[PDB]
Amino acid sequence: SHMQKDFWLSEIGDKNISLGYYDDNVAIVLTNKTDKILRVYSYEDGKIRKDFEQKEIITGLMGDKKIEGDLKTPVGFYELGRKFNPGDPYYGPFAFATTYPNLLDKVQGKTGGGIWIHGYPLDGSRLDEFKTRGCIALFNNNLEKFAQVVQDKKVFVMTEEKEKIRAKKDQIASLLADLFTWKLAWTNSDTNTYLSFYDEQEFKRFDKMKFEQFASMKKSIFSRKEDKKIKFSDINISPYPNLENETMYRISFYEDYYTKNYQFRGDKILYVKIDSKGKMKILAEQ
Repeated sequence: SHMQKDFWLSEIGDKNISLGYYDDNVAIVLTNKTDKILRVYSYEDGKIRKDFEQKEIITGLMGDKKIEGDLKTPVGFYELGRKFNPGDPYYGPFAFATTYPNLLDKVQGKTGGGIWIHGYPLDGSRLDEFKTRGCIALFNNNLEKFAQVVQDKKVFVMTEEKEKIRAKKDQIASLLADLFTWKLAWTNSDTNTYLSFYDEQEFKRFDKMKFEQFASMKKSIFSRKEDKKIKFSDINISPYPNLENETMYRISFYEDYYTKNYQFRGDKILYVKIDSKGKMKILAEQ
């Protein structure tokens, strides 16, 4: 059933999956770089609630971030770390670090870091789009409320450039069916089906291997024809804003496997697009 889109459509039902479909409760920090609005939404079993909002925020520069020093705020889907104290009053009372660069950023060769949500200089110095070095600044008098809303939660960061990016039920359902079809192909050492879920042109890796060599490597590995038992859990699927006019999603999950002497849980992440035929194509894989 898990390989059928309509099974997932039934599971999703009337849930609000516009900011993603999550196995458990999460918060989503949604920033739009054109609107200069940051909102925090809680997701509870498909019910969305707006818990925080500030308008007239300061972000970094427009455009897709590429390198250390370009001053741009990254567009995409990230995670937020716990409140911390920079120890420099320039950042306001405290800060929260986003995970820029993520795996997709890295395999695309992007550089930089230090993309945080923080406040304003305690001495009153003004901020502008050039001074945050890509960080997102909220007024200090709103940061206590922001901190309370994100405290002790699993918190994601969704940053749009201009267009409003929302997940669609049909896309989440089709991707979940593709995910479990890809899982079955790996389980059965079915090289051809497995490889059909990778973008022959755009899939990128740390080791810079091209698709032809990746295909032959996987066929070699799969030739062991090992009997495998694998379970996915804690699946989170999220829409992925981008400036390439692609329908992209992030899929994260735990990979579980029992061994006669150990049960292993490992974190998996796929960054994917939906191709013109409606099929998942993996662009980066942990």
